[PDB]
Amino acid sequence: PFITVGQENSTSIDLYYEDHGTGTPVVLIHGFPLSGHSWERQSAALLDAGYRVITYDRRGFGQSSQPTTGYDYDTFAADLNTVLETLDLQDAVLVGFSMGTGEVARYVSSYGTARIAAVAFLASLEPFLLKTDDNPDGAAPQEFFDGIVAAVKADRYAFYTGFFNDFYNLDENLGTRISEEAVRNSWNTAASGGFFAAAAAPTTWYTDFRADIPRIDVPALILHGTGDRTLPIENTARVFHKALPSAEYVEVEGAPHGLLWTHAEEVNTALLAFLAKAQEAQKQKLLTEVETYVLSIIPSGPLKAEIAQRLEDVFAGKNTDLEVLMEWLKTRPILSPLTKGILGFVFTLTVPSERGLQRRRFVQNALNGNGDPNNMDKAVKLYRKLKREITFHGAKEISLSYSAGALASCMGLIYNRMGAVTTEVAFGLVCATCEQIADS
Amino acid sequence: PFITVGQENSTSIDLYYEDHGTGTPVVLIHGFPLSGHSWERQSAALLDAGYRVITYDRRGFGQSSQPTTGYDYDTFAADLNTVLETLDLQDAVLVGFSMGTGEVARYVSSYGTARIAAVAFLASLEPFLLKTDDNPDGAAPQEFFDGIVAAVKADRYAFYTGFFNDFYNLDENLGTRISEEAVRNSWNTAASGGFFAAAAAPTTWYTDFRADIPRIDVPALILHGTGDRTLPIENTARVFHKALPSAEYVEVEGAPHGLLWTHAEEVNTALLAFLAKAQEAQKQKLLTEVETYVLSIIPSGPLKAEIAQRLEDVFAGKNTDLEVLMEWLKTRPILSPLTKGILGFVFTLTVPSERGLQRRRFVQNALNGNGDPNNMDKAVKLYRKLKREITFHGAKEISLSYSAGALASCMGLIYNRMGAVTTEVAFGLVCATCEQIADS
Amino acid sequence: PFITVGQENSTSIDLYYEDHGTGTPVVLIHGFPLSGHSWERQSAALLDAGYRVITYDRRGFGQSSQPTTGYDYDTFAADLNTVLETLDLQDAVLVGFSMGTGEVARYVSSYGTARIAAVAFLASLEPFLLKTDDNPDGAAPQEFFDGIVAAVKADRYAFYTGFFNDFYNLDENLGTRISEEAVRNSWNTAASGGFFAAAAAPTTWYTDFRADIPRIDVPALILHGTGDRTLPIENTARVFHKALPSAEYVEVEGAPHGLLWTHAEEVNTALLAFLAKAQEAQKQKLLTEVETYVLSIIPSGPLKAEIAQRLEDVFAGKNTDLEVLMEWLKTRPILSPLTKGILGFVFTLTVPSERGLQRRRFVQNALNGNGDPNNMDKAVKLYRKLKREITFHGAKEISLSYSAGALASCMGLIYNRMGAVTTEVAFGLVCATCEQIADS
Amino acid sequence: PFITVGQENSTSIDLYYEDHGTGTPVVLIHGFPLSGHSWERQSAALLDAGYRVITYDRRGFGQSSQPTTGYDYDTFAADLNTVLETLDLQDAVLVGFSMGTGEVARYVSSYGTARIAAVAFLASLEPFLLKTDDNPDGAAPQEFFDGIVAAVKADRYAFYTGFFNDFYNLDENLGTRISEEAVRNSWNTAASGGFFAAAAAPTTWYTDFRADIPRIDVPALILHGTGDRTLPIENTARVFHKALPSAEYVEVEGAPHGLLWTHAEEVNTALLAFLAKAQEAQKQKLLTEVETYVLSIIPSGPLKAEIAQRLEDVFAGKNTDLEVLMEWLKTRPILSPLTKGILGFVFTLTVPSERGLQRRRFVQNALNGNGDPNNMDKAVKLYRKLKREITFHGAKEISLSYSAGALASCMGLIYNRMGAVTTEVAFGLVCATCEQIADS
Repeated sequence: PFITVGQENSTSIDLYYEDHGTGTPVVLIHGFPLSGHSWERQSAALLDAGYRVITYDRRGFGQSSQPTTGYDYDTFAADLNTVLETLDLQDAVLVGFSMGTGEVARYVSSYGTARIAAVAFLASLEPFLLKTDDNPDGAAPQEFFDGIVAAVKADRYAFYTGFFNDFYNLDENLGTRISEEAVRNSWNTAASGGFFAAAAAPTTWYTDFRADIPRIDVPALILHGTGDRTLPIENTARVFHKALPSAEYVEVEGAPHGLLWTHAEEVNTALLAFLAKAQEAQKQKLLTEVETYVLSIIPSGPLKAEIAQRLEDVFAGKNTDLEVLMEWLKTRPILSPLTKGILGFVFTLTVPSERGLQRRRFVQNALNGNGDPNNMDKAVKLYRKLKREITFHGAKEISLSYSAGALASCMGLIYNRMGAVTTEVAFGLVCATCEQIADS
Repeated sequence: PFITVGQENSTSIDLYYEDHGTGTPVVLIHGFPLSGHSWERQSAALLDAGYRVITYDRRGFGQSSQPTTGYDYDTFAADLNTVLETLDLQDAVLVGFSMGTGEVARYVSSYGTARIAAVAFLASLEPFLLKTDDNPDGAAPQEFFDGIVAAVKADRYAFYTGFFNDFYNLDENLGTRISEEAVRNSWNTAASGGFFAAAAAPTTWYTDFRADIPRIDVPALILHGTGDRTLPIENTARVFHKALPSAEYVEVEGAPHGLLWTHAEEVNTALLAFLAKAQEAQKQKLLTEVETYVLSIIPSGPLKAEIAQRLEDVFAGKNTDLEVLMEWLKTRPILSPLTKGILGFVFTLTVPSERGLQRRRFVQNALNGNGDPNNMDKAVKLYRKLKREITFHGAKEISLSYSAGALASCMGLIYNRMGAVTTEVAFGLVCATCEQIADS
Repeated sequence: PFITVGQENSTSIDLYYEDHGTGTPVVLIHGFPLSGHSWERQSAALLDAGYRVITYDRRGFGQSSQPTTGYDYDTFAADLNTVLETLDLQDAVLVGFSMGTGEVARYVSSYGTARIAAVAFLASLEPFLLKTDDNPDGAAPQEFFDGIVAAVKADRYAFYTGFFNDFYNLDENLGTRISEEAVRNSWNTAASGGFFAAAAAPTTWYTDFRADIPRIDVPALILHGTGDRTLPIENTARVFHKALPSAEYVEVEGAPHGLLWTHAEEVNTALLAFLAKAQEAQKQKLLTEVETYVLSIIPSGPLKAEIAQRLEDVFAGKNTDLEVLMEWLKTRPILSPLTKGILGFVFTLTVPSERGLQRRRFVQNALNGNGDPNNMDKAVKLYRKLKREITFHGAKEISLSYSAGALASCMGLIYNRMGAVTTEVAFGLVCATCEQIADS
Repeated sequence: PFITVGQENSTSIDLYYEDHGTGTPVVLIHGFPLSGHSWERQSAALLDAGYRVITYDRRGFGQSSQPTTGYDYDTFAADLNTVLETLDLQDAVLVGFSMGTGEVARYVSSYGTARIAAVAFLASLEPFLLKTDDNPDGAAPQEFFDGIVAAVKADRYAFYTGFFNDFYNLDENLGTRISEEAVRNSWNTAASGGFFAAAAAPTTWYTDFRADIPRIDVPALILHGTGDRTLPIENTARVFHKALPSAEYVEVEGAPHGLLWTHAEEVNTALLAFLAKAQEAQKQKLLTEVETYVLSIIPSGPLKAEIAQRLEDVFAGKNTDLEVLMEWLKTRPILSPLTKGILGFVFTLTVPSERGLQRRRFVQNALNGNGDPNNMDKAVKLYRKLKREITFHGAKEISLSYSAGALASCMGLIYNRMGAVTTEVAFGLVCATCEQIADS
């Protein structure tokens, strides 16, 4: 897949991207001289964990175009911006590794956090690697960077191997943390990046990111390997945390620069922990909106009290015996059969485990649109549109344009697995139904 | 409800009819001076037994028009003909009581048995009640009938009560077999028939039905009350059986003329027994056609042998554990998931008892039309048409005009109870599907 | 008269109904095993009282069709729905007696109260007939109900007799409140209902309506006979009133189940009271609504206060000299010409007596849409639609879709009697106009 | 080149494919973890042999997109379907290697063989990979398969190395059959497939295809290496051939899994043999079909026998002097002018060499549709449709919808080279004509 970010000469600039999974969007920004593919260990864990995963290759790397222009953090941040806006990502998590942490700071700083839920910095450049009279801490003098440039220009090919020696602590980590062949692929990935980008990248490393830091307004994670040869933990990791006290700080004991590949297990653990805090927070707000809509159709009373606890407890994660819950609903005197079907649907959808329970006749009968062909016809039409929706509100908005009979029939269609939509879109459907019924 | 059979003066002649239930059509032809309503005991048992029940009131009686014309068995038979043809009854059972047995003989005799599966004669007129030199047996001389006519013309109202005394053996049966109030209603029903019809009916009683008898080509039942004052068993019941040896003969020990109301339990028993022989015979032919279609999609082999026994055993009525059957199908190596869904559907439909088993996920998934909205759209369209069908072939014919995806989706729709059709129509749907698949 | 509600085999299902009188529509829903004719004592008082009276026979009873299907409250509710929609009843009063009270709760609960002004429950089933471990209230265990079914099978005819005495407390009430002849007619009516219907009705009695009750937003009346054997007052009457405290309650001291025929005087009094009170209750609220809209276009001041004081007085019924009122408006410095036209219109419409006065020149000139043909064209179009609406809000909603010029012209059209609409539809028209003008 | 098969989040899924050569279409479906490029030894022989060659990369491999969805044989079958339908392949040969043999069985089983002439299975998965109590045949228990998955997670890179040796029997085959460089390329190809794809592929290996096998109606080839570690020949190879006895079987003595690159000579021989044999097999059957249609219009006689003897001889390949044949036809007393035109056309079409002869005047005159513009108009319309059909029956079916005049004119159009269609489509045209004429 490609996203066009600009034009050079007669040929556009295209950034290779792959997007995976469903759920809260997590964008991974790779390090030098690798590509989106370097995050495979991170990607597999995020997919299992239930998160949308977006990866892209920075201009000059992996499968993106190889212009001879735009090697700067402003351009790189603008490249990121185009990706975000192209995909209309909201409530996204931005995770940068090495060079990628420069993108995360600069984007947040310049563009703001409206689409952004949280950020994570792994093996960070921050704050400022250039060692200057104004700031003593920065790791190396300018002469040192000038050094690398010269080395890459002399030989990209030997140079990648040299970076690998530094990058992975191969004397320490070979044959242990990772196989050599896996390492060999990384050289192949680097050899595959543009010749111009290879020599121009090292000049972006000593960008001063100190100004950007005060901007971050969203929860952050800082993660560094204490055995980091490439980016000394003290110069950046020690310093950055002091600049952003609030963000949780994790140190990976004796991890080299290449923690994710060498130390993917430690990285995933640390990252998923930090992400879980931001994920569960908006997960609850998803549950809460659903609950008000669901409660709106129930008559006020003690039963409405019992139901609310069930909505809240399963929502909070207490795995309940759906079989027990369903029998209770089924036998409740107060509820209308329609109401019981809606609740029946909600519970099976939200309960942690269905425990292989067969669908319930009381629900199938309640959500069948009176077996009316016109209701069913419209329900099938709605379903088609819902398959294209990805948010709760978009789903709820389109659903409200349908009659209650058609909405109930659509719910039965999903309930019975004759069709499938994402969870949040299903919530929007049942909420539009509740809204229509309550309004009656 | 009315069916127009003719014209008198400026006003048409309309026969009041009510049709009930679903299944093999059973037409009940009442006796004098009552209406279709007199068969309530017969009707309730036939409805529970699962038979379509058609009743109508003979011209001049109950709620039909009261012309001053057409009191003959040719007209009455032609009236019956119009009803049969109006409703397009096929494989019908004709049951006549008293006067109604004249309709059954004359219709069969003149029109043939193409729409007719079996006949039943209760408290029959047959063969010939007129006592003549040519036939000694006939119960009374002409002078006797002439008698009744004269009596009805003098007083319809007293006369009905007199008929009731004879009709029910009230000295024997009052306060025992039936309450007086129920008897009182019968007088009300009679008082409600036309004045002209009341006096003209008795003249049709000594119609010679001997010629008609040789025509009957369908299984018959003859049932008579040995305490029949109104139609002496020997003159008609004894004689008729000799004329039609083949038909089963049942004698209701000490039952009066009004066996059905007085003796509804004995009547129902006897009638349902005779009907069961004719019902089960075409019931099997319904199962057999379904089986060939179902078998046509299974690969030839030992499995196809195991499946056939299941089709045949459940079809023959051996209540099988559907849960056991379904698990077996589910775990069968040979069957395609589609094939297993079709069989899954067939078995749940034909098994005597489902034993409150939840619908199966393997079947729901197999019959979901790939969750495709166009398949579902067409399936809903087919369903609408199928709701209007009442036969296996009509259903199968319309179904074959739909694609396999739409047919499978329609089956899932019925399977999941999102819609409902009659059993034979559902068989036509699954058979059209098998036919389409086999042809592929 | 008949209204078709469905199809049974080859026949339709038709409900016999009667339309009488003019005025606010009152629909009477009879009890078992009687028909719309059983309300004759109530119907006569209502006609005298000036209320349109709609009666119908439930399927299986009196002169309606006698299918062998549809005997459930959902079916009963839907049958009622068809009647309401067929006749386009708005601001209707629904009165149910015994079984009929199940229809009232069901119709209100499922379909809402848009066509409904008030409900009345006489000798009510609710909330629950059944006696279960969950509920103290229920009158009897299931087995007795099953037995009543059983009694019908043995004797519909004979059964009616025992049922009538309990229904009327004949030992207490014969020869005083109720004549033998009156009772005889009731038996005849019952004997005339469908045989299938009589045995299927008793199964609908223990339907659970408790969930249903919370639904109603329209003033209700609960009326029960303290001597009612058929539906024990305390078991149902005490229970229902507790479930719906707001609705007015009347206990008829020592009245049996069959109270209205025996106790027609008490019934009429209670019913006519409830109707007159609920009517004036909605008239006053309706009047208040009109005043805010009318006042919204007037400038704050003494004149506005006068309109406020004057409106309120005529609204409260103080017959004012319209001639004096009109001259005052006409000569008001504060009043806009359009306001005088609007106020002029309002006053002539609401004043008790116009005293044969004349349409004001200013109103004629103020409400002429500037004599513009397009305004007049749209006003005629609006008028057509308004003739179809009996509700203040329906009228106001459709009116707001028209321009002010067209609305003013429409008002002139009504003012000048070139067209006619109900009063509350005329109020909606003048209110839409005020709303449009105020918004400008 | 790419073919889009679906959508994943914001991106489409594109399958990289290659189209080469001309002639009968042969589609090659690669094995894990390689790409369409792995068939290079086979592709070259086929091009020399004169067969169009279609290769594509399964999603997640070589140059196709790398979604995180769709890795199941139903998905694989549907991906293949899109390719076939996109290119409008007819009379195609499907050749699968390892994983690719799952596609061949799945496509044939679900979609049928309408576009398919023959199938070939090399180093096949089928019937069942899994070892279960039900089946002796399965190679391994589930846990080992789960473990292989586990290996991929630990090292995709390092994993490929061990896998390659088993795949190629490198201890046996290195430096002889297979070069180190060739092996290195294979590792590079695998390292290039999607990270998600590598771990998800092994789960599709134990798919059960036994039910699937019964489906095929098209000649098959089964080819296995007796030294194949990856897919034990006896466990799968012995089992599959027993399941499909009719299909030709070849065992490659001591060939590993990776046989074609090592054993390209044996592979080419076997494949080119199967292709040439299956082609002549369908040519002969096709030839026989043409003869019955052609003979159907001739009068019984010596001339008919000559057409029968002559047709058969040219059909069998005896190159006859068309000039001599044409003069004979031309001068035949028995032959109709139309028959000479039809036979004339058939002979020039089927004779091995036309020897630069000329279109017959009689054929030109016999096949001119009487020079009628409407015939010619329809013939041009038919021609357009025929250009789209590569199948004798598809051509014959569409042709039969045209009148004889139009059909004869169309034949003249082709005869005269004013238009061109395939040979088997031309046969369908002349056969539809014969059918129409014979029916007259």
